[PDB]
Amino acid sequence: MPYVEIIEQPKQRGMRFRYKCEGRSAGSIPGERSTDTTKTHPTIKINGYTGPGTVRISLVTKDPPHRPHPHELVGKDCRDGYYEADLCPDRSIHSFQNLGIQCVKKRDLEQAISQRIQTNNNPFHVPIEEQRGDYDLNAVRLCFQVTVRDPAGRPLLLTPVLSHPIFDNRAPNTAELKICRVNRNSGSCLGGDEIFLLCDKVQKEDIEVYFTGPGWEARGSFSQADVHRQVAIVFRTPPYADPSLQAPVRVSMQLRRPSDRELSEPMEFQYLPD
Amino acid sequence: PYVEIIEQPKQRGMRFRYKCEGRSAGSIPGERSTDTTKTHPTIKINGYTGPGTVRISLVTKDPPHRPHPHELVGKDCRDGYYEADLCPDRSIHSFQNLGIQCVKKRDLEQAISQRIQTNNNPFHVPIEEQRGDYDLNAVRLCFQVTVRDPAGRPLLLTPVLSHPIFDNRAPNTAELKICRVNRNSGSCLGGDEIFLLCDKVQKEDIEVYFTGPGWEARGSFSQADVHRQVAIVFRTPPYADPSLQAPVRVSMQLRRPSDRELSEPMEFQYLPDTDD
DNA sequence: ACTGGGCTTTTCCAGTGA
DNA sequence: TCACTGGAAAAGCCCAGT
Repeated sequence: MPYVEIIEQPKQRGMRFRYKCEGRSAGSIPGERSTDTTKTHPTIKINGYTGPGTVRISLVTKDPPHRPHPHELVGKDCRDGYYEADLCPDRSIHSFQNLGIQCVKKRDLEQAISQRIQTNNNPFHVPIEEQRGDYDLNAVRLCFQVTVRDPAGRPLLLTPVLSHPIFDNRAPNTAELKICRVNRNSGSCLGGDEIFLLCDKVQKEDIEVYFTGPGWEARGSFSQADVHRQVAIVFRTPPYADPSLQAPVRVSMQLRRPSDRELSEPMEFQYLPD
Repeated sequence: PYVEIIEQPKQRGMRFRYKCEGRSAGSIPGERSTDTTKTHPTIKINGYTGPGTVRISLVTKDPPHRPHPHELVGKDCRDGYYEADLCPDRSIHSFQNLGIQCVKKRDLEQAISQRIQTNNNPFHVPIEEQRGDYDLNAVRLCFQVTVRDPAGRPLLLTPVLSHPIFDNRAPNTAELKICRVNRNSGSCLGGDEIFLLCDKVQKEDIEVYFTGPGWEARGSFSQADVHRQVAIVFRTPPYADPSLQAPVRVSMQLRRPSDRELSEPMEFQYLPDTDD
């Protein structure tokens, strides 16, 4: 058979899943190369075939076995929690720009899973015995199921392909880490400089400030009481890899979730002598 | 006779509990209750001393004082109101287990219907004036005292209303509090940037208020400088004297402009400035 | 057993501004 | 004109401690 390739994966972090109460459509999963000058979207290329067909996109769990996910895909040409539309006969590349993730409430879990089985939404045909186990409601994968045609018009189900995982920004343990503001970004190599850091919502047991620089790994000092309402950290800076120096040296300041080694975008911190 | 509230309830700082949270309803304390001496909402009946009954219900904060969708819960409470006998020997009566159980928005109509169905409307507001927007974060207590006349007949005295009782989860009405500040001194010329961590505020209804002898000045910040309602980044105002010879102590505090409410003050020291 | 406070889960809303 | 977007508010949950 021909095959399906993901030319632009979905963006992993930053987007929050939206409940059904917040509207009909849930925005659009952005392409991972989406600038802001540019607005890219998840795209697939169909190799070895060009012509009519069908493309279905559904949500499966992040980890194998990739059971159907309780959450729903909503937006253009979405029904029963999955996307399904005619493949464009003229084009071999296909953009999906209206895919929103609608999260199911925890008290509607077993019913949502029932609808997956009822609608034959099971791209990897996992037995129902294993649709019993726990679901990570903060992470999904896109599953592209493309049906093409043989030379006589016989449906040809191409192998389903899984995207990178998409994480819910609603959950602070899966959200994007962002440093919004600091009272200063310079200090002495002796350390002890008090820093007030403003950040996106974090969890005080699963957070730390990560100073790095070639071959040196330091860590801001604070306690869980020094995290104010999940969105601010008051910590003391660590010493530089040299209580000496003379030169103004620049290093990296990052938030870190130890549970998954996830880093915020780096902020620059300038260690100064004396 | 007439009814007189001689200790109002405590306004701010007590949390309404949903029926889903178990009960956990609590007890409204007196307006001047302390940890050294606990006080409770207390009324005084003037012109009568004898047998009688009292009903306490919830009414809206604003006129018309319709019955509130919330419920009073606790001992001797039923159908959202309190009712029991008064003391037949004195004219001063306290109530010690009054708790406010809040109804959710989707259960609003069911609650108002129960108020009507139970004849819980002390000001007999017509059902026309009874579908407005309700403030689910503010209630008033309504005391309805029934008294005997010299004949022996129930005499319902006019209902008296308490001051508003607020949910502390509403930020427009909660107590203002400074938790952490990165700087308690700065140049008398102003302009020092300061990070302030506070309890939840509203970025459109908050100020940083510097006070002194006939002196008031405000920190400079925009709404974008308020981070998730719990952090303010502002720059200091200049002091009244741009040529200080010695540090001067002023008080710094949060302030809510819409209701003139202020947080606890905090010591800030303006310093002499050298050369800019 | 019964409250006091933080957080999570779910819902609501205002404006923005290409 | 409008899904969308991000901030905020409301509803529910959970733990600790007495």
